Amino acid sequence: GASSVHWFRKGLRLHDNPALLAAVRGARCVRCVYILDPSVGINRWRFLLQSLEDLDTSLRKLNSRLFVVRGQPADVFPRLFKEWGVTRLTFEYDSEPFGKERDAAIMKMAKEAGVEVVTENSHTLYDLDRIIELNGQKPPLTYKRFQALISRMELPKKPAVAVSSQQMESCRAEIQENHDDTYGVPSLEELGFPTEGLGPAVWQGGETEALARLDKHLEMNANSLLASPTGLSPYLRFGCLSCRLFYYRLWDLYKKVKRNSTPPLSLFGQLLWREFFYTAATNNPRFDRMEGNPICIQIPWDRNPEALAKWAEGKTGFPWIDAIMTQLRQEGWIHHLARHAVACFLTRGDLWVSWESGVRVFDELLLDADFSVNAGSWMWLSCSAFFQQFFHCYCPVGFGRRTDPSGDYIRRYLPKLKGFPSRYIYEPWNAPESVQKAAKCIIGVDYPRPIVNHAETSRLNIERMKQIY
Ligand SMILES: COc1ccc(-n2nc3c(c2NC(=O)C2(c4ccc(Cl)cc4)CCCC2)CS(=O)(=O)C3)cc1
Repeated sequence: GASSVHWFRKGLRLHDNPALLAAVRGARCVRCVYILDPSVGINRWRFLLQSLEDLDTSLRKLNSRLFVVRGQPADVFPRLFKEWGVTRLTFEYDSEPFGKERDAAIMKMAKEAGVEVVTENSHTLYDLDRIIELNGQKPPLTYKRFQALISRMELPKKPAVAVSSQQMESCRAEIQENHDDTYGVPSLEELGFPTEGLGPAVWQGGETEALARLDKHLEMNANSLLASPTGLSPYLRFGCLSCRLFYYRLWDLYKKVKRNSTPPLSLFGQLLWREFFYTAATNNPRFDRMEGNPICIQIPWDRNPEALAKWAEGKTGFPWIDAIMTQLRQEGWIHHLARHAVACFLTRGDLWVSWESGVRVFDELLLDADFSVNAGSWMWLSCSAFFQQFFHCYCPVGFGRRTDPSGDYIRRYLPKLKGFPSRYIYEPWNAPESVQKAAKCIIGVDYPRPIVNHAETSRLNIERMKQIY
């Protein structure tokens, strides 16, 4: 039979893995491979490492192991083809422009080597290219048009069966005694990160964590802004959780809870915004840039290195903004409303810095942000693309006050401000000296003064946006 390699990139799971099913079918031998390539934050890397460890543990239960190989796929796969005598290579499709070109090169090489290639598109709900075909060979640039297209398309494919124990026993690969020395999942130190006092990850990686969270998930305040134990978005981004499994379990719950067996599209709204951005990005190599991006409004943003760095580090002097950016840096996830506040502050609201710089910082820190979804949300938020009708105004003080009147969210991530009363914690520069000394926090010494006058900068910025449009 076949000597198969399943290539993990996304789709870091055994459930709903049709590409892995294709590798297993009629195989004498199967080897699951992740290729580690020797800017990116520690939370992203730790999440990846934990997901790979989970896969290795899962494969141990099926009399197998994960093969983590270091190098570039273009160099690695020829050596592996010859060394393992591979006859079949399978992986989950990657719609993103860079991944498409990489994968096309691997497939052409595997054809020239005589190796069979199978790909499955189980990272998304739909065939993105089919959506583009039905829209006249262009991606839809509004969510309303995107929703009209998929409403007439056939439902997403149901989640595939996870591979059997008997299937994996039929093609167990020989594991050498030094497998961990050659193919082991590296540690954070081995990736170049010294671990100085790091506590348990707020977002533990892996398919097992993903499936446990899904079960609890199907069972606005300060608590709403905290990381939730039923949160699923990092697991969808890495593929620890199948989006089609989520889609249909969500549907099953709707039918059990409500009478109708016809749920509104908004119940899938998060999956559909995901899907919409993937559709728009797949044929646009410049999706995450302004210049040369055919869907992006050209806007003369300011270059402001100091303000950009202060925003990125949570040193703006607006506690709402700084607390969000602190949560993002420390944990790797922030609420969508917090993303609004922080993106609008950087771009059209206050700093007039390009959404491209926001994409870069979020790419480094945000666990659920990939090329398509990150850049898409930033162009959408900053009114650079997707036919944005009105400019949503978020005050870096009032929106925080409205979302968490208690101020405890600030107190959690900015402990230096813990002593400020709720009436001042979003604008501590307005606290009298006596209040600042009682809180043991002198504005301008212990915590910075606000770096902009929001009233004045927001007025100038909203007029520039009107003139541009
Ligand atoms: C600006 O930086 C970012 C803000 C959000 C994300 N992001 N990440 C995920 C998802 C989103 N985006 C959204 O859902 C929307 C959105 C856009 C902009 C903002 Cl500010 C807030 C929400 C798109 C339009 C309305 C909802 C959905 S997901 O599973 O597909 C995971 C990424 C980067």
